[PDB]
Amino acid sequence: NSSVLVFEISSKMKMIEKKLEANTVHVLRLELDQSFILDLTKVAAEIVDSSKYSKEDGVILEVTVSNGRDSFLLKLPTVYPNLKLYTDGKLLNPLVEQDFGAHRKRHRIGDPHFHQNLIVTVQSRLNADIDYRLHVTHLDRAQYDFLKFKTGQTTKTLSNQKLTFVKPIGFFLNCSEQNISQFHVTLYSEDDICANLITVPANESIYDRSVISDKTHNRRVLSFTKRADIFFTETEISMFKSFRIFVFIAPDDSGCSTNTSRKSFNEKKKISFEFKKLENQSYAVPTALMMIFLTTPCLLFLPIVINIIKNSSLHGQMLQYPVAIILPVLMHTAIEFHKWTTSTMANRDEMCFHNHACARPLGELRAWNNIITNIGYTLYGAIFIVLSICRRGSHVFGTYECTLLDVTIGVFMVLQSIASATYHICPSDVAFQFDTPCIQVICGLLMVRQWFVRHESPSPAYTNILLVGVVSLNFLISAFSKTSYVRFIIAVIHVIVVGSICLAKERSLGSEKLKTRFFIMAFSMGNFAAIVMYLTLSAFHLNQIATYCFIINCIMYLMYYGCMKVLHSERITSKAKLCGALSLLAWAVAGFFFFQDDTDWTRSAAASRALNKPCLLLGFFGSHDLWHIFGALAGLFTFIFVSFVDDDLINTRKTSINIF
Amino acid sequence: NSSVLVFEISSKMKMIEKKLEANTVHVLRLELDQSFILDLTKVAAEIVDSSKYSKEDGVILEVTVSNGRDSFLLKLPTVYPNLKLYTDGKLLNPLVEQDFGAHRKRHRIGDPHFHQNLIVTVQSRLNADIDYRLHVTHLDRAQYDFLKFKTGQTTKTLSNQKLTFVKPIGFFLNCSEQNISQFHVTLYSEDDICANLITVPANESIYDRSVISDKTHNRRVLSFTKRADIFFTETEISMFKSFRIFVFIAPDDSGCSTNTSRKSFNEKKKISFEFKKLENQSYAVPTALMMIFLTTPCLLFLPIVINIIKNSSLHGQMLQYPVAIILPVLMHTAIEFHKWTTSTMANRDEMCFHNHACARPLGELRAWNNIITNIGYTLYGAIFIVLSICRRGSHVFGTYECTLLDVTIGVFMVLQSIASATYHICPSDVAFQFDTPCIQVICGLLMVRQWFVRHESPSPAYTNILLVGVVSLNFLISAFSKTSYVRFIIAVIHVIVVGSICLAKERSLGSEKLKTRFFIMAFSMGNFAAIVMYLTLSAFHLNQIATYCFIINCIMYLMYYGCMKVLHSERITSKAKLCGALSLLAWAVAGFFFFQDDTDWTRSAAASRALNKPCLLLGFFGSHDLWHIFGALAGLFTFIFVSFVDDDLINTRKTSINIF
RNA sequence: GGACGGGCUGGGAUGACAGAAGUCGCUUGG
RNA sequence: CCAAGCGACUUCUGUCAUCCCAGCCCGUCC
RNA sequence: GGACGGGCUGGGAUGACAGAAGUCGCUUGG
RNA sequence: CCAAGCGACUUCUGUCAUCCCAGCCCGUCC
Ligand SMILES: CCCCCCCC/C=C\CCCCCCCC(=O)O[C@@H](COC(=O)CCCCCCCCCCCCCCC)COP(=O)([O-])OCC[N+](C)(C)C
Ligand SMILES: CCCCCCCC/C=C\CCCCCCCC(=O)O[C@@H](COC(=O)CCCCCCCCCCCCCCC)COP(=O)([O-])OCC[N+](C)(C)C
Ligand SMILES: CC(C)CCC[C@@H](C)[C@H]1CC[C@H]2[C@@H]3CC=C4C[C@@H](O)CC[C@]4(C)[C@H]3CC[C@]12C
Ligand SMILES: CC(C)CCC[C@@H](C)[C@H]1CC[C@H]2[C@@H]3CC=C4C[C@@H](O)CC[C@]4(C)[C@H]3CC[C@]12C
Ligand SMILES: CC(C)CCC[C@@H](C)[C@H]1CC[C@H]2[C@@H]3CC=C4C[C@@H](O)CC[C@]4(C)[C@H]3CC[C@]12C
Ligand SMILES: CC(C)CCC[C@@H](C)[C@H]1CC[C@H]2[C@@H]3CC=C4C[C@@H](O)CC[C@]4(C)[C@H]3CC[C@]12C
Ligand SMILES: CC(C)CCC[C@@H](C)[C@H]1CC[C@H]2[C@@H]3CC=C4C[C@@H](O)CC[C@]4(C)[C@H]3CC[C@]12C
Ligand SMILES: CC(C)CCC[C@@H](C)[C@H]1CC[C@H]2[C@@H]3CC=C4C[C@@H](O)CC[C@]4(C)[C@H]3CC[C@]12C
Ligand SMILES: CC(C)CCC[C@@H](C)[C@H]1CC[C@H]2[C@@H]3CC=C4C[C@@H](O)CC[C@]4(C)[C@H]3CC[C@]12C
Ligand SMILES: CC(C)CCC[C@@H](C)[C@H]1CC[C@H]2[C@@H]3CC=C4C[C@@H](O)CC[C@]4(C)[C@H]3CC[C@]12C
Ligand SMILES: [Zn+2]
Ligand SMILES: [Zn+2]
Repeated sequence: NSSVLVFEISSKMKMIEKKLEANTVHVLRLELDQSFILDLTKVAAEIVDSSKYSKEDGVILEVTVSNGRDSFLLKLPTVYPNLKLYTDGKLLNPLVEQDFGAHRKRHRIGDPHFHQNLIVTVQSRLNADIDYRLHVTHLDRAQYDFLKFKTGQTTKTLSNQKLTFVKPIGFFLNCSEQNISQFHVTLYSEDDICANLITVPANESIYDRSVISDKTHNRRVLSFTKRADIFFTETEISMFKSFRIFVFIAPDDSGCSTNTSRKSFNEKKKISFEFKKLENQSYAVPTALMMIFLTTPCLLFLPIVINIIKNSSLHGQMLQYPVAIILPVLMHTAIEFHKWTTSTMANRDEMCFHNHACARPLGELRAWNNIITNIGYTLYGAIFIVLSICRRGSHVFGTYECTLLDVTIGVFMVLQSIASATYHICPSDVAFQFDTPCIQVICGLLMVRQWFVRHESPSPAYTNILLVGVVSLNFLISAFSKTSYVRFIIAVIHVIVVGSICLAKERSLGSEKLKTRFFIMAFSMGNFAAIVMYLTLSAFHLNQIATYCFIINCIMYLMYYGCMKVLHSERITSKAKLCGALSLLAWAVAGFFFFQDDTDWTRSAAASRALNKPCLLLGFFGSHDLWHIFGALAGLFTFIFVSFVDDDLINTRKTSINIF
Repeated sequence: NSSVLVFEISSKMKMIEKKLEANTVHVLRLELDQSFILDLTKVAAEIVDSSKYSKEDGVILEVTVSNGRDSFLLKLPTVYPNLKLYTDGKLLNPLVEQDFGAHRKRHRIGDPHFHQNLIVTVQSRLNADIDYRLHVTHLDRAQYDFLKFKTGQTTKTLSNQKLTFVKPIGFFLNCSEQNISQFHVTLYSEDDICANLITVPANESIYDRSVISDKTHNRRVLSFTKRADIFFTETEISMFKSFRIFVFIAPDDSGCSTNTSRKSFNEKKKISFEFKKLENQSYAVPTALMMIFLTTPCLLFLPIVINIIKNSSLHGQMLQYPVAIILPVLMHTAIEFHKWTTSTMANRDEMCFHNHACARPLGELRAWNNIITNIGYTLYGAIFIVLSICRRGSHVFGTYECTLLDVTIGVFMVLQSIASATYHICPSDVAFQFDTPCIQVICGLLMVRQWFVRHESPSPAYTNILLVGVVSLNFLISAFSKTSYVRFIIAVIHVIVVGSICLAKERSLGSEKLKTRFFIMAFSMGNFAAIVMYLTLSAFHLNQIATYCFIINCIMYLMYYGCMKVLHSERITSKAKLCGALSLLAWAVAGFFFFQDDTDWTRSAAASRALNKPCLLLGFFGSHDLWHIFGALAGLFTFIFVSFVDDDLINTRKTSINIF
């Protein structure tokens, strides 16, 4: 004997059953003629009677497959964290037309005939006979090499393709040949079977870590169940110019869920594909409409404060103004920008989670709408700062001025715009979320303003303590999000803070029946109702509780201040009533749009990727964009109301001003 | 013909030369008898006359190698960023004794004889004859499987092993068999050829990305030239219990340097190995000696301030004290801890850079000495805070009290301890270094104290502006470190700050000849000398310039204050003179030990790993640990001096106190 | 008579690593 | 017509590890 | 007479994908 | 003695792509 056995297999052979005698090697050869051009070939190996090898450790059977141009290795059994399968298969890069010689037309029978070989080798380390099974199946060039676009055709669609642990799928994309500068791919599935979407440059391998020391990350691995999205940017298309796309089913649903119990590692999944060619877009109409909508609100500032300004030691305040309050947002922005710029193109589709049903790209930014919709905060914060500085300028009549604290509120509105724009570059699970804590700070600052407005000029050191508390609460909620008692910690902290506020009110104002008793009663009832609401509903997500509580407390205290003004035989101007009504309406709308967020970092990446909320307006504005815009509007209206409410006391002597 | 040719090769054959005819496959078989147990086999393939294939793209020759237990693929030519080699080789996992049957003794000739096969397959997609070369070499079980320790033997050493792109090296480590709970490996090389150190669990592969979707990081890839260190912790040894270690030469020195011009991708490198078994250590003697040394300094506080305390609206100050100054350090610490805990064992040896010649481990911490040597800052900051609060307590005689600013100084000493301890968990190239900015803040706060001590009580809003400036400078230096004009930006900012300080002095004190003119002259000369020093020396590293400038300016201003006290016919107590002399000496020693840092993130990872500074004292304290300890001592002495210098004016009326 | 553990003793076939003798191929420049 | 690096086996000394095993003896359970 | 580009026309060998007919192996529970 | 999922080819309709090519003609450079 020779220990090496050579077998000639036909092209019609799809299933091969053979017995590997001890210490023997099987070589199987299939001749590939010209009909195998651009045919994606899959080879799978299975061990017959795997129960006889349960006491054996390591690889029991080795299979090598090669067609001359590409190759791979099959090692059985394959070990995954949950299970061990005695079957596995891989894909082979198809042969091209250049592999069969130069014209292939007019075979006048003159130069030699050239063929290609598919070679399969089977080996084992066991000193015993093993029965194995081989599956040799192909995908033709009608389904592989499917991405060919006609003139005027920018979208192609596939539908309902079976997929299994034994039947992977693959596509070839040639951007240079098809004149594609931007490409987007979407996958749709109605069942919840875990699968993987793989994208690689056409000159790279998905199986071989081609060099010992690579550390290059050009391979995309996106686990998905219902939806997956990949976006090829101009930079990536210029860098690589050609790509291969693969979809593989995962043997176990452990990277996609926690409990589905599918029961048989080989199931079928139906997937529909969407291939679209994109071009650079300047969203002129939606941006112009958004700016127009954000502009006419400011017609309330013009007739009063700007007209007053027209009719009309600083160094000891600049050096003592707290400038360290801007630091956390700036460090977070720097860290996020560094993480974004040092990441590769492939990693940006894996580490970031956008609502791709309402994401409009711009260059490398996946969701330009979620970034540009933050301009209202910047505009209103700049207006607040400039107005407060200009409106400065007396000490006997009227309510105490609040210039520095209004400047702080404007500064934090600008910081909110910056932080929310930074967050939407790449939303992920990080130590500091920083999507809406500046709104909490703004609400607290408004509460502080109305608290101290009738005793003195409010100071921005309350900003220091408030910011420390807000950042600590954000970090604590982020760190305990995976546990089951985070909401109880939130409730305990909430109760402590509310009790401290009520005690401070009781000490500052005194125990009069009408003023402090009803304040404490209403505040405690409202906060207890909120705590009951977010403890036993499961409809309130973790990232919304703090913002909702801060907004509710700010609104309640503002309403209390207005009621106290009315009850003390004072007059609220109809302009202030209009500003308050607009603030209430805007806050209600912003909260309604904020509730539709549905963000949860405790679930799997596939569960996150399965979000399918489409745009609401002009194919550009979603629920989150409207939340940004209406939150900015609500902040503006609240600022105008607090600036304008005490206008009836402008001539009243400071000694005769009621305190509450 | 059959297109498949089977060749029987002998064990003596080390070099095989053959011609691959067009559309033919070569199968080469070598029988492996029992003598091949634990023999590490290397197979390399070379294309003869590679100049004939310069117009061909993709893989020209495919080689598969397998011994039944392990396999790999060779695809030629291999493409690296700088060059294309038409030769490559890989390593094969050796066969074990279980692969040849059960006793192998007393062959009474009664059951079958079992052998193993080494199979090599050669294929090509070209329609032309190719000449190729095969190298089959082995490493015996005397060098592979070298890590076997006798009784009482904790260290083994290898020396001067040749290594090439064609002769990789490898070792097997069995922690369970050898009773190893902690393991450390060091590599020494005298030449600067780039190489790679690979560590993998014994059931994993270094070549195959075993599952489509892995994302597991258990493979260590450390590029090195002169030195490399890997540390196996108890957690890793428990998780995996067996490891394989490999060293490969890189074809191009592009991941190790920028300009060496070696000229021939195949050169030899001499490497010496060091294998040591470690046990958990409690460094009782060095820690006790350090604490004793840090304790007796505090005998200066006892006779005066504590004796005074023994002889002896707050809410309006707690709510206005700037608490946002603690935020940047706390967020940096949280981010670093999250990055540390979510990292795998293998990644911690790649992403972190310690001075391994002076790193003492404790659990998973690689350099426990660099962390525990920060306790002096914590102790002295707590002492400063407690002393300042207790010493409070009148308004007509003496210098204005500075309780809140001393509390701030103590708080920032504690923050410095926290930030420096956090930095030494994993020193890397990040957006915010945060190793010594709190020292800069402390120096600035001392300057502010001595600036405002004779006009009013210093306020901690100067802390806000100072911290914003320090953090901005740190980030700016970090972001422009790779350029060639960062020091010019530093010099421009330095000049601006010095000019602003001089102008503020001129405005505050007035243009008298003796006081302000010489102050401006000396300050400008000193800062210009410093700027000239760090602009044209290259001995001052980027991460030291800001700290050195802040320390120098603080010392200069303190000396100026003392000289002004002496010149104004005042008396400095001998105790204050002793405190000042000790502060100067401690600052000099701390600066001397700080200069020996030699940290530069602009160089390659191998250049960073080639640092070999050993411990100076007790095998535990290096230059950096002494820098920590003496910086804490210098801060303590400076604080005592500023607290005690104006003791001669305790009874002097505040109206008769000179201002300077 | 089973036994592989027992030192010892010597032989054997080697295998691979470090330090020392003359033969190929790939590189350039004049 | 020069000088390198690498590669292979003609063969010299430490070595480090394999097994084929040579014998009697101390030797306990068969 | 070279020419592969030219539609058309029909045949051929198919190959692979989606939707419809009865055959193996692996899973359990009673 | 039950019910699933998968796998293979007996064969039915859209299809999608390959080449073997069948002919004359419009046809320009040989
Ligand atoms: C570790 C984890 C984080 C922990 C913290 C987490 C929360 C961090 C948030 C906030 C922390 C800071 C809040 C204030 C602290 C108490 C101060 C106080 O009551 O006294 C002050 C009152 O001043 C006010 O009460 C002003 C309004 C406060 C707005 C902020 C609270 C928002 C409520 C959010 C709703 C619940 C939060 C949402 C929960 C999901 C001043 O006292 P005084 O005596 O009047 O002044 C003395 C001078 N005088 C007497 C002469 C006038
Ligand atoms: C964007 C990138 C970062 C940019 C910033 C980077 C640096 C950030 C660092 C620092 C920024 C902050 C420094 C102070 C700012 C000027 C204030 C001033 O002069 O006036 C104050 C003086 O008070 C002092 O001068 C106190 C001492 C200052 C200590 C800090 C400087 C350290 C020098 C570091 C050496 C160079 C740094 C190292 C370079 C490698 C007060 O003014 P006044 O008029 O007296 O008060 C009015 C009231 N009165 C008149 C009634 C009394
Ligand atoms: C200042 C107020 C109005 C908000 C700022 C809006 C302006 C400055 C923004 C909004 C939309 C933006 C544009 C959106 C799309 C394009 C097309 C592309 O070439 C990138 C830049 C460019 C040209 C942007 C330039 C800046 C832009 C015009
Ligand atoms: C502020 C109120 C009063 C007016 C509203 C401003 C609107 C109409 C303006 C302001 C800035 C403008 C943008 C400025 C520049 C660009 C880039 C150009 O390539 C396409 C149009 C586009 C994107 C404009 C769209 C319209 C735009 C958003
Ligand atoms: C959140 C902020 C902006 C809203 C402030 C709106 C102000 C103007 C509104 C909200 C609550 C209102 C009060 C609610 C209830 C009553 C009781 C009744 O006797 C009529 C007047 C009075 C006393 C209202 C006066 C106007 C009022 C104070
Ligand atoms: C003054 C604001 C900020 C505080 C209270 C916010 C109010 C307006 C918000 C917060 C909770 C919201 C509700 C939450 C749940 C539901 C059920 C579902 O059909 C969506 C809308 C609806 C009916 C929302 C309507 C608007 C809502 C009541
Ligand atoms: C408070 C002052 C004295 C500084 C604090 C020093 C003390 C608390 C530190 C310094 C050295 C430390 C020890 C160093 C080593 C060991 C051995 C091991 O089992 C881990 C914990 C343990 C036991 C540490 C416990 C804490 C420790 C004793
Ligand atoms: C503070 C001055 C006055 C005294 C110096 C304190 C020294 C001697 C003390 C303080 C805390 C002590 C440590 C406390 C606990 C442990 C853990 C134990 O498993 C080994 C000893 C060790 C590591 C001690 C070493 C000595 C130590 C560092
Ligand atoms: C950095 C801090 C802690 C050091 C302060 C040390 C003090 C005590 C020292 C440092 C510089 C010294 C001065 C340096 C020069 C002179 C000039 C001469 O006429 C003697 C006294 C006098 C005026 C010294 C007095 C003491 C002095 C002020
Ligand atoms: C008062 C302090 C903080 C400011 C000045 C620091 C002094 C003491 C430091 C900073 C620069 C240092 C010098 C820098 C360079 C050299 C050359 C070499 O042989 C090492 C030591 C030596 C000779 C150092 C001695 C100490 C040194 C002069
Ligand atoms: Zn947002
Ligand atoms: Zn340090």
